[PDB]
Amino acid sequence: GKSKKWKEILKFPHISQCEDLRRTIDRDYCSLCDKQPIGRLLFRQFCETRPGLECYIQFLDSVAEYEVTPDEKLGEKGKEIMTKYLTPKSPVFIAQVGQDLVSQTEEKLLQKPCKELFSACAQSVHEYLRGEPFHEYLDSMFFDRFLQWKWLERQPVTKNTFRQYRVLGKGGFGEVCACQVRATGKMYACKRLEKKRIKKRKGESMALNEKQILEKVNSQFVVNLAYAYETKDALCLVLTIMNGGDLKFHIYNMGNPGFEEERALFYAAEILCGLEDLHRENTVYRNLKPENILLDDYGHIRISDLGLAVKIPEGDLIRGRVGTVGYMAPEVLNNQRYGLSPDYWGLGCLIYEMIEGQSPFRGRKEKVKREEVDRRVLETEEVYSHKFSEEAKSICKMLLTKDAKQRLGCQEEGAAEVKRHPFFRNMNFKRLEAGMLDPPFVPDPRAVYCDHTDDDFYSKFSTGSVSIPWQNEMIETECFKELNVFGPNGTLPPDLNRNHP
Ligand SMILES: *[C@@](O)(C(=O)Nc1c(C)[nH]c(/C=C2\C(=O)Nc3ccc(C(=O)N[C@H](C)c4ccc(F)cc4)cc32)c1C)c1ccco1
Repeated sequence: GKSKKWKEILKFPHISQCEDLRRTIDRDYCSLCDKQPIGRLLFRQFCETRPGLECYIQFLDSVAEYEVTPDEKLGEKGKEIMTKYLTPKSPVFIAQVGQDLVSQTEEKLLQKPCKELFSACAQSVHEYLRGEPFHEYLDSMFFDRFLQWKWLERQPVTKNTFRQYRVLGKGGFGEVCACQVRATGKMYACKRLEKKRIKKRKGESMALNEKQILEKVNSQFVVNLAYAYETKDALCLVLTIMNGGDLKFHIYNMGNPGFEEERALFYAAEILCGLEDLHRENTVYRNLKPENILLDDYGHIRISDLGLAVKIPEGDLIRGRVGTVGYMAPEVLNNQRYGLSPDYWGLGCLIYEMIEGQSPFRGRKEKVKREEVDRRVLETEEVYSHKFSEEAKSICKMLLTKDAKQRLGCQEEGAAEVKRHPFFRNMNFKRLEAGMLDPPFVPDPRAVYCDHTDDDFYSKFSTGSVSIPWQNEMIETECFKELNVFGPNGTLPPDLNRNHP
């Protein structure tokens, strides 16, 4: 459902327009060839024009398949890669990986296999592409093409760039709608923050902090910010759309109430990965509760309401009694200086609630005052039933340790300590992070499961399109596949030839 004249909207600019971009973009290999989706594709396309370089791209592709390969099949795939890319007489043999490392990689296969067998070589390969090959791509027409894509990326976003549909959810500062990008057809969830209520509450720094944390996070298990633009009477945040409902609805309206342990494991595993991605930016969530975990069309989850998120300065703690009653960690209730520990408390609350069908400190059929709930969170130890395996009791007990100093995942090791807990003993995370594990529930598509002083503030909020999400949108909608064309027989097209604009 793209616009009638979308090819004119996303029409490449002439290379002569991107000179100011050429001189300002940092020439970082990892950014221009890996992180940025369109740059990564263009560089790979460049290597596919040089017989010498192509064999290296295929090798890395096979290593990625090796990491997610099942354990019983690790040995099988490990040999295919060796006798194809690493034998000296191959049509796809890679020479920049030292013959010393080729003999070292072979011995490890004579021993038992591990998912990180080719990590030594893979890094040796990237080191080669970091140099000469990367610097030729920079003086190639594929980097010029990349500059054109960046030029489109930086274009101004307005109300006309989108097409609003329905009011999905509602909240405090405003509402949440469903926007579509006219040129691409991609659907989003336009959260509308009324300018009026922000100016009065004076939550300028509160709305900006949410936008800044969302644009800086790049995770498969957290809502991603795609556009941040300004309209009259309201600001907007274009985020990932989630049509599968929230976890609260699935625990109580679709549940026993509750899930099987194995089903809760999948959701807990994906939530743990989301929190790990937030903690990489030293950002704490503090709002972990079932209604904030949303499901998508495929059945995977994402963390949604980042309105209470804060970026902790490294080496510094924060103070703040915030959150929802019954989902506040003891250090939060007591209003102490805490770090990221409130999130591991919340994870324990969710695993328990998913498995048991009720909060660990308030029964589903129980009516108690907010003060009694809080006393339990600070003084009473939770109990477990026969729905919990011993491993499940363990992780829940550790994550619900009232002393944040002894709570799981609150050490210097971080989320890694929680991933090796026996509760995830059968969870291959590498495959989960690769989206290769089928969710336990797939929602049906047709289903429904529910003043010049204020100008400086809008300047730093209405930043525009976010780089990585925008490029991914270009790829999913196949706009990149269609427009990324060149001259017949590997020759310069008109838009990339400075001779005849
Ligand atoms: C059903 O009506 C339904 O689930 N609608 C719905 C959809 C499709 N998406 C959402 C909500 C979010 C979403 O998809 N992504 C996202 C990210 C962040 C928030 C959030 O933080 N909301 C808070 C509560 C908020 C704060 C301030 C404010 F002004 C408004 C909201 C929410 C979402 C929803 C609700 C349905 C429709 C089709 C099938 O099922």
